[PDB]
Amino acid sequence: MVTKIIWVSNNGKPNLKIEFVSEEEKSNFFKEVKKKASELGLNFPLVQGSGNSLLIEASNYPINPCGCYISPGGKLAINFGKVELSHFILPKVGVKTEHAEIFKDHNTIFFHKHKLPGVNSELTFIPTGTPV
Ligand SMILES: Nc1ncnc2c1ncn2[C@@H]1O[C@@H]2COP(=O)(O)O[C@H]2[C@H]1O
Repeated sequence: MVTKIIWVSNNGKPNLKIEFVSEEEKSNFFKEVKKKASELGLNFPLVQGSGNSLLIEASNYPINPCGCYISPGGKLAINFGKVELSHFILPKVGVKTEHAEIFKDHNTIFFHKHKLPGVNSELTFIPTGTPV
């Protein structure tokens, strides 16, 4: 699974750092998402972070709408270019209504301030049904 995501800042630009339980899940996620993106004719800025992490870089609007931006309310927002890439990525990340504003035919999600308030804020996913 995706174990954790982070709002980071890099060269004064918002990123989403995505962490994976392992290097193999990271690599596969990288190849699958990139492929789905290019099939949809999108250049989605997902790049290598580390052994077990990737980054979604900032959007370059209006030229390249794909990537992270700060919305006028100060939320981290991620434009996925097309509704189909959103549909593809979100479940694999585990991102849901409790995490973000996600809209029917929209291509952009908005993280709740009470969930990711600012730079270096973290959301950790822990597997459901696990001993507690
Ligand atoms: N900096 C940006 N990066 C990516 N998309 C943006 C940016 N600014 C505006 N948009 C898009 O324009 C849309 C206008 O409506 P929304 O605020 O719902 O969502 C917005 C994003 O999809």
